[PDB]
Amino acid sequence: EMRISRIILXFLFLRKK
Repeated sequence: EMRISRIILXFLFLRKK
């Protein structure tokens, strides 16, 4: 598990939203 392959989502939609 990585949060640098999820923050990378966790900053994606996290951007979008």
